Parts: sequence; C-alpha cells; structure tokens
Amino acid sequence: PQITLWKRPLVTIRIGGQLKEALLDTGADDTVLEEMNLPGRWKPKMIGGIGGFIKVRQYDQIPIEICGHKAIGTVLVGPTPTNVIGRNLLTQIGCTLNF
Amino acid sequence: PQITLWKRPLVTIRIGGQLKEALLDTGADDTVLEEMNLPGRWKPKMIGGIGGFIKVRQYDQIPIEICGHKAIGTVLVGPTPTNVIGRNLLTQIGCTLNF
Ligand SMILES: Cc1c(O)cccc1C(=O)N[C@@H](CSc1ccccc1)[C@H](O)CN1C[C@H]2CCCC[C@H]2C[C@H]1C(=O)NC(C)(C)C
Repeated sequence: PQITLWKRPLVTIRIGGQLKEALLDTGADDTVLEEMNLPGRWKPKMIGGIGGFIKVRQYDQIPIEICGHKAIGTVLVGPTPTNVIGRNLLTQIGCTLNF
Repeated sequence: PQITLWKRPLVTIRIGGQLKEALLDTGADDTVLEEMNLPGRWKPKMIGGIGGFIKVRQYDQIPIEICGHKAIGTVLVGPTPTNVIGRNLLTQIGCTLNF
C-alpha cells in the first residue's frame, strides 16, 4: 500500500499470536516494542535515540506479520514510549520512501 | 526519488542557505535539528524521544529545502545527535511510504 504522512503511519501487526499497533518508522534502525512476553531467550541490550538510552530485551529471529507482509527478525522489547517498526523489518517487507 | 531503507535515509537539506545532512523520519511528528544559532524569536518546547524528553527551541515558518524539494514550517533546535526531518515537513514534499 501507499501511506501518506498527515497522520502517524500506524499499522496493525501480529506477533506471538497477538495483534498490536505499531508505527512504521524510517528513522529507527531497530524495531522496539513495549514491554511484553515473547517466546525464546533474550539478551540484555541498550539502544538510544533523542532523550538518551533505554535498556531492552533482544529477541532474535522473531516472526512478525506487518500489514499482511511477513518478516522474521530482531525485535527489541523495553520501555519504549511506543511500538516502532524499524528499518531492520521495513526492508524485509520492501518498504521505501517516495517523493 | 525512491529511497530504500538498507541504510539510514539521510539526505541533504538547506536551511539558512546552508547545507546539512538530515534523516527522513516517518516516526517523528516534528523536525528536530542539531544545535544551530538561528536568528529570531523562538518558543520553549519539550519533545520526547526513546530515552526521554529534551528541551528545544521552536522556530516557526522557516524555509527548508529537502533533497531539492521546498518546504516551510516549524523547526525545533536542540541537543539531538542527528538532524531529523519529521512528518510536518515530509507531507509538504509529498513523501509517502510504499510496500
Ligand atoms: C524526534 C521525535 C519528535 O519530534 C516527535 C515524536 C517522536 C520523535 C522521535 O524521536 N521518534 C523516534 C521514534 S521513538 C518514538 C517515541 C515517542 C513517540 C513516537 C515514537 C524516531 O522516529 C526514530 N529516532 C530518529 C533519530 C532521533 C535522534 C537520534 C538518532 C535517531 C534515533 C531514532 C530512534 O529513536 N531509534 C530507536 C532504534 C531507539 C527506536
């Protein structure tokens, strides 16, 4: 689909069998979701943006269906202000910026 | 143009006739530029990123050419590690997300 930016580019995702809403974020290198439980082992990591750094749980090779498109990759879980789908997964679904 | 997301979508922007590299960021509601001594009045504002809020100076109706496309709007200046072009300006240059 083609998405304009007059409003936040929010989309529904399926992860761990549960539906969630997330923001398609070209400015984020990684995908970061609010605290939640996910199958498998995770590794402690830290990521930063504006405002500073936060501690997250790194889960690898996690399947996520984004607006009907399949992706399987790294998902960071932590106290992020909101769910963000970063470039690591945006590239998997063939998402590009156009103007 | 079409910009893929294999690497950070950094483009050249012109503000004050000067050139800077900035990130096309669909996840940002606002445009936040690294500290720069812009002239004129401004209003204090707090913007929140992944690691918390930072204080910025809000400048209104500032001309900004993004990768050759002209825009004009609100630009926030503060201690961000990277220049970010948010939806407030991305919409002006007709930028969309596609997949
Ligand atoms: C700058 C800005 C605004 O002016 C208004 C609203 C949000 C933001 C904002 O920082 N949005 C961010 C998403 S994280 C997010 C946080 C809160 C609400 C929605 C999204 C940016 O799109 C992405 N953001 C762009 C950029 C911000 C300056 C530092 C270098 C990158 C860091 C990157 C980022 O945070 N990456 C993570 C991997 C940690 C997620």
